[PDB]
Amino acid sequence: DGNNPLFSPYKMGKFNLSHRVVLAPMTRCRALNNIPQAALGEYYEQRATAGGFLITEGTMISPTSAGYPHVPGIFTKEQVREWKKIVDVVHAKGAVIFCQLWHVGRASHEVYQPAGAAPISSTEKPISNRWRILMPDGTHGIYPKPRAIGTYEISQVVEDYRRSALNAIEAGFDGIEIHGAHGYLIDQFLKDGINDRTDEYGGSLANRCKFITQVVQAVVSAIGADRVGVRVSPAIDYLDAMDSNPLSLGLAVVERLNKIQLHSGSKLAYLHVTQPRLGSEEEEARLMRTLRNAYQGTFICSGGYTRELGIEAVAQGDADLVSYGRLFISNPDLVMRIKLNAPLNKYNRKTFYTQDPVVGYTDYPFL
Ligand SMILES: Cc1cc2nc3c(=O)[nH]c(=O)nc-3n(C[C@H](O)[C@H](O)[C@H](O)COP(=O)(O)O)c2cc1C
Repeated sequence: DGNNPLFSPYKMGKFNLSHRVVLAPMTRCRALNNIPQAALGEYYEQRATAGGFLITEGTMISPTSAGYPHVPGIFTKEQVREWKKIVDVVHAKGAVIFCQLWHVGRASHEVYQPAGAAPISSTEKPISNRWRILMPDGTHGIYPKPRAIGTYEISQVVEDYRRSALNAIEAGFDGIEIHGAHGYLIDQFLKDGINDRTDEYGGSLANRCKFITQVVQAVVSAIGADRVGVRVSPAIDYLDAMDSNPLSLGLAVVERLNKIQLHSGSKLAYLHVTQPRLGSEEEEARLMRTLRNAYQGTFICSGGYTRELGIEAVAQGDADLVSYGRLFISNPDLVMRIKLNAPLNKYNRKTFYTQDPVVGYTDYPFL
């Protein structure tokens, strides 16, 4: 229970992990011109541990998938070559690392689109003015009205994910994670609060689940189920991505993942779910527990977790692995600190998205 169950080995498919502290995917914006830089190597290397699992920042799968400044891409030979150098360093420390494939959908701006073209999505409806997009100059902009793509273009996006999954393997990545959460492209098809389509990709839970099912299946056939992880957030309403029945949508997603595993005769690397964060917390815990019970495979929880909460989650059987975002930013050796239960450093939100390759990136001290 308290003898820290976070440090007991765990089998994640063909990957033998030595502990359960996981680095959650986090956009840091240091990949100048969407090209991984040596700094990304320093940062990850700094946080990697023998047998530890790392999940990279969201990564572009095409020239139209970005919505943040200087986020890494993995759709060009140049990008793969730079990633490979980063993965080698990470692998040298004995860690496992998956590349998160990320497409922002409508959460973008003309400034992030080639030829200033408009962002794509499942709908033509934009994000409310309740949300402002971070601009390259450091200010905030207004999310534009997106272009509702047809069925044909949808299949092309599916191919972009598939090809990026291959490039990831080519770069040496142990696997990839499908970013299907936080209101981005895939979540824009999942959430009935956004998906207003009348074709076979909209309406019922089934149709709304079609896109992510085709994406996961596509990458599964490309690099093998055991090297694919999926992240979703049924109960996160970030960027107007809400659903009338969060838990139902999540179960529907879980059912599809269970079938894909069955049909592929192999299990996914894991299901990764983000929690919202008292009756609210007791309600969220149930939701999280239910999704976990429903999914036949490794479950990774995320969202405001602490050393105490992580220890509890694994002990109570609510999860097999616990990812940490913010605390991992200011604590390179977070794994080590959670082990010794040492004080943690504070994080500086101000330097979460700046471009400096050191300040607020790799200059947070070790114990
Ligand atoms: C600066 C920053 C960047 C993030 N970038 C991503 C991302 O690219 N993809 C993603 O799925 N989640 C992203 N997240 C969400 C985190 O992965 C994670 O779910 C969150 O940090 C969990 O809560 P915690 O900070 O209490 O650990 C980001 C969070 C922060 C603070």
